[PDB]
Amino acid sequence: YFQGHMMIHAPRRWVERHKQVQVLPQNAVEKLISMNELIELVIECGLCDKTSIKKMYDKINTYQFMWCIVDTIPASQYAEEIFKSSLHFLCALFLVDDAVESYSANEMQDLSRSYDILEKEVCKTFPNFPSINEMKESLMHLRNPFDRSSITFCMQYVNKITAILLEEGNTPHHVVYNLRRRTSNAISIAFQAVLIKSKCGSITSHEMLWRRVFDGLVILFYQFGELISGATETAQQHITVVTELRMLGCLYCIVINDLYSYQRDKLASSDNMIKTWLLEKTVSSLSEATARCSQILDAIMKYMYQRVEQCMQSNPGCPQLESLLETTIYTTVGWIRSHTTVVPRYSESQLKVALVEVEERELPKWLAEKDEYGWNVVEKFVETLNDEKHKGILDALQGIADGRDQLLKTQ
Repeated sequence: YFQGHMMIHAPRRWVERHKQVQVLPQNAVEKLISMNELIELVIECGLCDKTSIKKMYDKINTYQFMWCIVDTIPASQYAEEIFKSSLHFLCALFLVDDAVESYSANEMQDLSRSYDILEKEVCKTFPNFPSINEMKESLMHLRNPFDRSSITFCMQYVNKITAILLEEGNTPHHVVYNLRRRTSNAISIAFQAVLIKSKCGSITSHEMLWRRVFDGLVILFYQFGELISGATETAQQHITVVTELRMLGCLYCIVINDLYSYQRDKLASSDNMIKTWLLEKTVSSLSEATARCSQILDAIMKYMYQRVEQCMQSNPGCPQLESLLETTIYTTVGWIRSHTTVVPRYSESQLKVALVEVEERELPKWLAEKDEYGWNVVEKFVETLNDEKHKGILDALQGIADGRDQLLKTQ
Protein backbone atom coordinates (compact mmCIF):
# COMPACT_ATOMS: atom_id res chain seq x y z
CA TYR A 1 0.00 0.00 0.00
CA PHE A 2 1.25 3.45 -1.04
CA GLN A 3 -0.17 6.51 -2.82
CA GLY A 4 -1.09 4.34 -5.81
CA HIS A 5 -3.31 2.45 -3.42
CA MET A 6 -5.59 0.55 -5.78
CA MET A 7 -3.45 -2.57 -5.46
CA ILE A 8 -5.28 -5.64 -6.76
CA HIS A 9 -4.05 -9.13 -7.58
CA ALA A 10 -4.55 -11.51 -10.49
CA PRO A 11 -2.68 -14.67 -11.55
CA ARG A 12 0.15 -14.18 -14.02
CA ARG A 13 -1.30 -16.64 -16.53
CA TRP A 14 -4.62 -14.76 -16.41
CA VAL A 15 -3.06 -11.35 -17.08
CA GLU A 16 -0.43 -12.30 -19.66
CA ARG A 17 -3.30 -12.67 -22.14
CA HIS A 18 -4.19 -8.97 -21.77
CA LYS A 19 -0.62 -7.87 -22.66
CA GLN A 20 -1.64 -9.02 -26.15
CA VAL A 21 -2.44 -7.07 -29.30
CA GLN A 22 -5.05 -7.94 -31.93
CA VAL A 23 -3.19 -9.61 -34.80
CA LEU A 24 -5.69 -8.70 -37.49
CA PRO A 25 -5.56 -6.90 -40.86
CA GLN A 26 -7.60 -3.83 -41.69
CA ASN A 27 -9.96 -5.64 -44.02
CA ALA A 28 -11.08 -7.58 -40.93
CA VAL A 29 -11.23 -4.60 -38.56
CA GLU A 30 -13.67 -2.91 -40.96
CA LYS A 31 -15.55 -6.15 -41.49
CA LEU A 32 -16.05 -6.13 -37.72
CA ILE A 33 -16.49 -2.35 -37.34
CA SER A 34 -19.29 -1.95 -39.89
CA MET A 35 -19.78 1.72 -39.13
CA ASN A 36 -22.03 2.25 -42.15
CA GLU A 37 -24.23 -0.61 -40.97
CA LEU A 38 -24.40 0.97 -37.50
CA ILE A 39 -25.44 4.28 -39.06
CA GLU A 40 -28.14 2.62 -41.17
CA LEU A 41 -29.29 0.58 -38.17
CA VAL A 42 -29.69 3.51 -35.77
CA ILE A 43 -31.43 5.64 -38.44
CA GLU A 44 -33.65 2.70 -39.44
CA CYS A 45 -34.65 2.56 -35.79
CA GLY A 46 -35.64 5.80 -34.07
CA LEU A 47 -32.62 5.94 -31.74
CA CYS A 48 -30.26 8.71 -32.83
CA ASP A 49 -28.34 10.18 -35.77
CA LYS A 50 -24.85 9.69 -37.20
CA THR A 51 -23.25 12.30 -34.94
CA SER A 52 -24.54 10.62 -31.78
CA ILE A 53 -23.22 7.14 -32.56
CA LYS A 54 -19.90 8.60 -33.74
CA LYS A 55 -19.58 10.53 -30.48
CA MET A 56 -20.40 7.40 -28.46
CA TYR A 57 -17.85 5.46 -30.52
CA ASP A 58 -15.13 8.04 -29.87
CA LYS A 59 -16.00 8.13 -26.16
CA ILE A 60 -16.20 4.41 -25.44
CA ASN A 61 -13.59 3.15 -27.95
CA THR A 62 -15.94 0.23 -28.43
CA TYR A 63 -13.53 -1.87 -30.51
CA GLN A 64 -10.72 -2.07 -27.98
CA PHE A 65 -13.38 -2.35 -25.26
CA MET A 66 -14.66 -5.41 -27.15
CA TRP A 67 -11.14 -6.82 -27.25
CA CYS A 68 -11.22 -6.51 -23.47
CA ILE A 69 -14.50 -8.48 -23.59
CA VAL A 70 -13.71 -11.30 -26.04
CA ASP A 71 -10.52 -13.33 -26.26
CA THR A 72 -11.39 -15.49 -29.30
CA ILE A 73 -10.68 -14.19 -32.81
CA PRO A 74 -13.52 -14.92 -35.26
CA ALA A 75 -12.99 -18.23 -37.04
CA SER A 76 -15.83 -17.99 -39.58
CA GLN A 77 -18.19 -15.48 -41.16
CA TYR A 78 -20.86 -16.17 -38.54
CA ALA A 79 -18.40 -15.22 -35.79
CA GLU A 80 -17.66 -12.00 -37.67
CA GLU A 81 -21.38 -11.20 -37.79
CA ILE A 82 -21.70 -12.00 -34.07
CA PHE A 83 -18.82 -9.68 -33.16
CA LYS A 84 -20.26 -6.94 -35.39
CA SER A 85 -23.73 -7.09 -33.82
CA SER A 86 -22.22 -7.28 -30.32
CA LEU A 87 -20.12 -4.16 -30.94
CA HIS A 88 -23.18 -2.31 -32.25
CA PHE A 89 -25.30 -3.43 -29.28
CA LEU A 90 -22.64 -2.35 -26.77
CA CYS A 91 -22.25 1.09 -28.34
CA ALA A 92 -25.96 1.87 -28.48
CA LEU A 93 -26.75 0.25 -25.11
CA PHE A 94 -24.51 2.82 -23.46
CA LEU A 95 -26.45 5.61 -25.23
CA VAL A 96 -29.72 4.15 -23.93
CA ASP A 97 -28.22 4.02 -20.42
CA ASP A 98 -27.20 7.69 -20.65
CA ALA A 99 -30.88 8.59 -21.10
CA VAL A 100 -32.69 6.03 -18.91
CA GLU A 101 -30.74 7.10 -15.80
CA SER A 102 -33.19 10.02 -15.34
CA TYR A 103 -36.46 8.25 -16.10
CA SER A 104 -39.50 8.78 -13.92
CA ALA A 105 -41.24 5.76 -12.39
CA ASN A 106 -44.14 5.92 -14.85
CA GLU A 107 -41.84 6.17 -17.88
CA MET A 108 -39.75 3.17 -16.78
CA GLN A 109 -42.94 1.30 -15.89
CA ASP A 110 -44.24 1.72 -19.44
CA LEU A 111 -40.83 0.87 -20.93
CA SER A 112 -40.44 -2.41 -19.01
CA ARG A 113 -44.10 -3.33 -19.55
CA SER A 114 -43.67 -2.93 -23.30
CA TYR A 115 -40.49 -5.02 -23.30
CA ASP A 116 -42.15 -7.78 -21.25
CA ILE A 117 -45.18 -7.94 -23.55
CA LEU A 118 -43.18 -7.80 -26.79
CA GLU A 119 -40.79 -10.55 -25.69
CA LYS A 120 -43.72 -12.88 -25.02
CA GLU A 121 -45.31 -11.90 -28.34
CA VAL A 122 -42.22 -12.71 -30.41
CA CYS A 123 -41.22 -15.80 -28.43
CA LYS A 124 -44.03 -17.81 -30.07
CA THR A 125 -43.10 -16.88 -33.66
CA PHE A 126 -39.73 -18.68 -33.14
CA PRO A 127 -37.67 -19.36 -35.19
CA ASN A 128 -39.29 -16.61 -37.30
CA PHE A 129 -39.08 -12.99 -36.19
CA PRO A 130 -40.52 -9.64 -37.28
CA SER A 131 -38.44 -6.97 -38.97
CA ILE A 132 -37.66 -3.57 -37.44
CA ASN A 133 -40.64 -1.75 -38.96
CA GLU A 134 -42.89 -4.74 -38.26
CA MET A 135 -41.67 -4.61 -34.64
CA LYS A 136 -42.56 -0.91 -34.35
CA GLU A 137 -46.22 -1.78 -34.95
CA SER A 138 -46.95 -3.14 -31.46
CA LEU A 139 -45.06 -0.18 -29.93
CA MET A 140 -46.87 2.57 -31.87
CA HIS A 141 -49.07 3.32 -28.83
CA LEU A 142 -46.16 4.71 -26.79
CA ARG A 143 -45.85 8.43 -26.10
CA ASN A 144 -42.03 8.51 -26.19
CA PRO A 145 -40.40 7.40 -29.48
CA PHE A 146 -37.12 6.81 -27.62
CA ASP A 147 -38.63 3.93 -25.63
CA ARG A 148 -39.98 2.40 -28.85
CA SER A 149 -36.58 2.68 -30.53
CA SER A 150 -34.75 1.24 -27.50
CA ILE A 151 -37.08 -1.76 -27.32
CA THR A 152 -36.80 -2.37 -31.07
CA PHE A 153 -32.99 -2.19 -30.94
CA CYS A 154 -32.66 -4.57 -27.99
CA MET A 155 -35.05 -7.11 -29.49
CA GLN A 156 -33.24 -6.72 -32.81
CA TYR A 157 -30.01 -7.86 -31.18
CA VAL A 158 -31.87 -10.66 -29.37
CA ASN A 159 -33.32 -11.96 -32.64
CA LYS A 160 -30.16 -11.38 -34.72
CA ILE A 161 -27.92 -13.62 -32.62
CA THR A 162 -30.59 -16.34 -32.86
CA ALA A 163 -30.85 -15.93 -36.63
CA ILE A 164 -27.06 -16.25 -36.87
CA LEU A 165 -26.96 -19.44 -34.80
CA LEU A 166 -29.79 -20.97 -36.84
CA GLU A 167 -28.27 -20.05 -40.22
CA GLU A 168 -25.51 -22.47 -39.19
CA GLY A 169 -25.98 -26.06 -38.09
CA ASN A 170 -23.28 -25.99 -35.42
CA THR A 171 -25.37 -25.02 -32.40
CA PRO A 172 -28.38 -27.23 -31.63
CA HIS A 173 -31.85 -25.70 -31.96
CA HIS A 174 -33.20 -26.16 -28.42
CA VAL A 175 -30.20 -24.51 -26.76
CA VAL A 176 -30.38 -21.54 -29.14
CA TYR A 177 -33.93 -21.15 -27.80
CA ASN A 178 -32.62 -21.08 -24.22
CA LEU A 179 -29.89 -18.62 -25.24
CA ARG A 180 -32.44 -16.21 -26.72
CA ARG A 181 -34.59 -16.47 -23.60
CA ARG A 182 -31.52 -15.84 -21.43
CA THR A 183 -30.58 -12.68 -23.33
CA SER A 184 -34.08 -11.17 -23.36
CA ASN A 185 -34.56 -12.06 -19.69
CA ALA A 186 -31.31 -10.26 -18.85
CA ILE A 187 -32.54 -7.12 -20.61
CA SER A 188 -35.96 -7.30 -18.93
CA ILE A 189 -34.36 -7.80 -15.51
CA ALA A 190 -32.20 -4.74 -16.14
CA PHE A 191 -35.35 -2.71 -16.81
CA GLN A 192 -36.91 -4.18 -13.66
CA ALA A 193 -33.87 -3.21 -11.59
CA VAL A 194 -33.81 0.37 -12.88
CA LEU A 195 -37.55 0.51 -12.09
CA ILE A 196 -36.89 -0.80 -8.57
CA LYS A 197 -34.53 2.15 -8.28
CA SER A 198 -37.76 4.26 -7.76
CA LYS A 199 -37.71 3.26 -4.07
CA CYS A 200 -34.86 3.74 -1.59
CA GLY A 201 -35.50 0.67 0.56
CA SER A 202 -37.82 -0.09 3.46
CA ILE A 203 -30.00 -0.19 2.89
CA THR A 204 -28.27 -3.40 3.95
CA SER A 205 -24.85 -3.98 2.38
CA HIS A 206 -25.97 -7.26 0.77
CA GLU A 207 -29.16 -6.03 -0.87
CA MET A 208 -26.75 -3.41 -2.25
CA LEU A 209 -24.59 -6.06 -3.94
CA TRP A 210 -27.65 -7.85 -5.30
CA ARG A 211 -28.96 -4.67 -6.94
CA ARG A 212 -25.63 -3.29 -8.15
CA VAL A 213 -24.95 -6.56 -9.95
CA PHE A 214 -28.19 -6.27 -11.94
CA ASP A 215 -27.76 -2.53 -12.57
CA GLY A 216 -25.47 -2.90 -15.61
CA LEU A 217 -26.12 -5.69 -18.17
CA VAL A 218 -22.60 -7.10 -17.91
CA ILE A 219 -23.89 -10.66 -18.40
CA LEU A 220 -24.67 -9.71 -22.01
CA PHE A 221 -21.03 -8.65 -22.36
CA TYR A 222 -19.79 -12.00 -21.03
CA GLN A 223 -22.01 -13.77 -23.57
CA PHE A 224 -19.98 -12.20 -26.41
CA GLY A 225 -17.05 -14.53 -25.74
CA GLU A 226 -19.40 -17.50 -25.54
CA LEU A 227 -20.99 -16.70 -28.90
CA ILE A 228 -17.85 -15.75 -30.82
CA SER A 229 -16.11 -18.95 -29.66
CA GLY A 230 -18.97 -21.30 -30.58
CA ALA A 231 -19.45 -22.66 -27.05
CA THR A 232 -23.20 -22.02 -26.71
CA GLU A 233 -23.89 -25.75 -26.38
CA THR A 234 -21.16 -26.43 -23.80
CA ALA A 235 -22.22 -23.36 -21.80
CA GLN A 236 -25.79 -24.69 -21.86
CA GLN A 237 -24.56 -28.05 -20.57
CA HIS A 238 -23.09 -26.06 -17.66
CA ILE A 239 -25.45 -23.10 -17.23
CA THR A 240 -24.84 -23.18 -13.49
CA VAL A 241 -21.29 -22.38 -12.33
CA VAL A 242 -20.90 -20.39 -15.55
CA THR A 243 -23.76 -18.12 -14.47
CA GLU A 244 -22.25 -17.88 -10.98
CA LEU A 245 -18.83 -16.95 -12.37
CA ARG A 246 -20.47 -14.34 -14.60
CA MET A 247 -22.31 -12.96 -11.55
CA LEU A 248 -19.00 -12.72 -9.67
CA GLY A 249 -17.56 -10.92 -12.69
CA CYS A 250 -20.50 -8.50 -12.72
CA LEU A 251 -19.87 -7.77 -9.04
CA TYR A 252 -16.20 -7.20 -9.87
CA CYS A 253 -17.03 -4.78 -12.71
CA ILE A 254 -19.56 -2.90 -10.59
CA VAL A 255 -17.13 -2.53 -7.65
CA ILE A 256 -14.61 -1.00 -10.04
CA ASN A 257 -17.33 1.19 -11.59
CA ASP A 258 -18.56 2.50 -8.23
CA LEU A 259 -14.97 3.32 -7.25
CA TYR A 260 -14.16 5.10 -10.53
CA SER A 261 -17.40 7.12 -10.67
CA TYR A 262 -17.16 8.36 -7.07
CA GLN A 263 -14.01 10.31 -8.03
CA ARG A 264 -15.77 12.23 -10.82
CA ASP A 265 -17.33 15.69 -11.02
CA LYS A 266 -20.64 14.05 -11.94
CA LEU A 267 -22.62 13.20 -8.80
CA ALA A 268 -22.62 9.43 -8.36
CA SER A 269 -26.26 9.53 -7.12
CA SER A 270 -27.73 5.98 -7.30
CA ASP A 271 -26.83 3.35 -4.69
CA ASN A 272 -23.07 3.81 -5.05
CA MET A 273 -21.52 1.50 -2.48
CA ILE A 274 -18.83 3.98 -1.36
CA LYS A 275 -21.57 6.49 -0.57
CA THR A 276 -23.41 3.89 1.51
CA TRP A 277 -20.26 2.95 3.43
CA LEU A 278 -19.15 6.54 4.03
CA LEU A 279 -22.63 7.42 5.33
CA GLU A 280 -22.10 5.01 8.21
CA LYS A 281 -19.09 2.72 8.29
CA THR A 282 -15.98 4.46 6.96
CA VAL A 283 -13.49 6.74 8.70
CA SER A 284 -11.31 8.49 6.15
CA SER A 285 -13.05 8.13 2.79
CA LEU A 286 -10.89 7.22 -0.17
CA SER A 287 -8.01 5.37 1.51
CA GLU A 288 -10.33 2.95 3.33
CA ALA A 289 -12.97 2.59 0.61
CA THR A 290 -10.19 1.67 -1.80
CA ALA A 291 -8.84 -1.02 0.53
CA ARG A 292 -12.33 -2.47 1.04
CA CYS A 293 -12.80 -2.58 -2.73
CA SER A 294 -9.35 -4.15 -3.16
CA GLN A 295 -10.20 -6.86 -0.63
CA ILE A 296 -13.50 -7.59 -2.40
CA LEU A 297 -11.84 -7.73 -5.83
CA ASP A 298 -9.04 -10.00 -4.61
CA ALA A 299 -11.58 -12.30 -2.92
CA ILE A 300 -13.59 -12.49 -6.15
CA MET A 301 -10.42 -13.44 -8.05
CA LYS A 302 -9.55 -16.15 -5.52
CA TYR A 303 -13.07 -17.62 -5.44
CA MET A 304 -13.20 -17.61 -9.24
CA TYR A 305 -9.84 -19.41 -9.45
CA GLN A 306 -10.91 -22.04 -6.91
CA ARG A 307 -14.34 -22.61 -8.47
CA VAL A 308 -12.92 -23.00 -11.99
CA GLU A 309 -10.03 -25.22 -10.89
CA GLN A 310 -12.51 -27.42 -9.03
CA CYS A 311 -15.20 -27.73 -11.71
CA MET A 312 -12.46 -28.69 -14.16
CA GLN A 313 -11.08 -31.36 -11.82
CA SER A 314 -14.54 -32.82 -11.18
CA ASN A 315 -15.51 -32.64 -14.88
CA PRO A 316 -12.36 -34.06 -16.50
CA GLY A 317 -11.93 -34.66 -20.21
CA CYS A 318 -13.90 -31.55 -21.24
CA PRO A 319 -11.56 -29.22 -23.15
CA GLN A 320 -14.42 -27.11 -24.53
CA LEU A 321 -15.46 -26.35 -20.95
CA GLU A 322 -11.85 -25.45 -20.11
CA SER A 323 -11.61 -22.91 -22.93
CA LEU A 324 -15.02 -21.48 -22.00
CA LEU A 325 -13.99 -21.02 -18.36
CA GLU A 326 -10.72 -19.40 -19.44
CA THR A 327 -12.72 -17.01 -21.62
CA THR A 328 -14.88 -16.07 -18.62
CA ILE A 329 -11.74 -15.49 -16.55
CA TYR A 330 -10.33 -13.31 -19.36
CA THR A 331 -13.47 -11.19 -19.51
CA THR A 332 -13.53 -10.78 -15.71
CA VAL A 333 -9.91 -9.61 -15.65
CA GLY A 334 -10.43 -7.32 -18.66
CA TRP A 335 -12.42 -4.81 -16.59
CA ILE A 336 -9.20 -3.62 -14.92
CA ARG A 337 -7.69 -3.00 -18.36
CA SER A 338 -10.90 -1.30 -19.51
CA HIS A 339 -11.11 1.11 -16.58
CA THR A 340 -7.40 1.90 -16.80
CA THR A 341 -6.82 2.58 -20.48
CA VAL A 342 -9.67 2.17 -22.98
CA VAL A 343 -12.63 4.05 -21.44
CA PRO A 344 -12.63 7.90 -21.19
CA ARG A 345 -11.77 7.82 -17.47
CA TYR A 346 -8.23 9.22 -17.86
CA SER A 347 -8.71 11.08 -14.58
CA GLU A 348 -5.46 10.06 -12.80
CA SER A 349 -6.93 11.81 -9.81
CA GLN A 350 -8.82 8.52 -9.85
CA LEU A 351 -6.84 5.72 -8.22
CA LYS A 352 -3.77 4.64 -10.18
CA VAL A 353 -3.99 0.85 -10.19
CA ALA A 354 -1.15 -1.47 -9.20
CA LEU A 355 -1.99 -4.83 -10.79
CA VAL A 356 0.22 -7.42 -9.06
CA GLU A 357 0.95 -10.68 -10.90
CA VAL A 358 0.68 -13.70 -8.58
CA GLU A 359 3.21 -16.27 -9.76
CA GLU A 360 2.86 -20.02 -9.37
CA ARG A 361 5.10 -20.48 -6.32
CA GLU A 362 2.96 -17.77 -4.68
CA LEU A 363 -0.43 -19.10 -5.81
CA PRO A 364 -0.89 -21.60 -2.92
CA LYS A 365 0.09 -18.85 -0.48
CA TRP A 366 -2.24 -16.34 -2.15
CA LEU A 367 -5.24 -18.70 -2.18
CA ALA A 368 -4.67 -19.22 1.57
CA GLU A 369 -4.11 -15.51 2.30
CA LYS A 370 -7.92 -15.27 2.59
CA ASP A 371 -8.48 -13.51 5.94
CA GLU A 372 -10.40 -10.41 4.90
CA TYR A 373 -13.81 -8.72 4.77
CA GLY A 374 -14.08 -9.41 1.04
CA TRP A 375 -14.20 -13.09 1.94
CA ASN A 376 -17.41 -12.57 3.94
CA VAL A 377 -18.78 -10.24 1.26
CA VAL A 378 -18.31 -12.74 -1.57
CA GLU A 379 -19.38 -15.75 0.52
CA LYS A 380 -22.66 -14.08 1.52
CA PHE A 381 -23.11 -12.85 -2.06
CA VAL A 382 -22.87 -16.46 -3.25
CA GLU A 383 -25.39 -17.53 -0.61
CA THR A 384 -27.94 -14.87 -1.52
CA LEU A 385 -27.25 -15.88 -5.13
CA ASN A 386 -28.16 -19.54 -4.47
CA ASP A 387 -30.96 -18.57 -2.08
CA GLU A 388 -34.23 -20.35 -2.81
CA LYS A 389 -36.09 -17.03 -2.71
CA HIS A 390 -33.87 -16.05 -5.65
CA LYS A 391 -34.33 -19.29 -7.60
CA GLY A 392 -36.59 -17.59 -10.13
CA ILE A 393 -33.95 -14.96 -10.88
CA LEU A 394 -31.35 -17.71 -11.31
CA ASP A 395 -33.57 -19.67 -13.69
CA ALA A 396 -34.36 -16.49 -15.63
CA LEU A 397 -30.66 -15.64 -16.01
CA GLN A 398 -30.33 -19.24 -17.08
CA GLY A 399 -32.24 -20.06 -20.25
CA ILE A 400 -35.00 -22.00 -18.51
CA ALA A 401 -37.58 -19.59 -17.07
CA ASP A 402 -39.52 -16.34 -17.44
CA GLY A 403 -38.07 -13.10 -16.12
CA ARG A 404 -39.57 -11.78 -12.88
CA ASP A 405 -37.54 -9.64 -10.48
CA GLN A 406 -39.89 -7.16 -8.79
CA LEU A 407 -41.26 -9.56 -6.15
CA LEU A 408 -37.89 -10.15 -4.44
CA LYS A 409 -36.29 -6.70 -3.94
CA THR A 410 -39.50 -4.67 -3.38
CA GLN A 411 -41.81 -7.40 -2.03
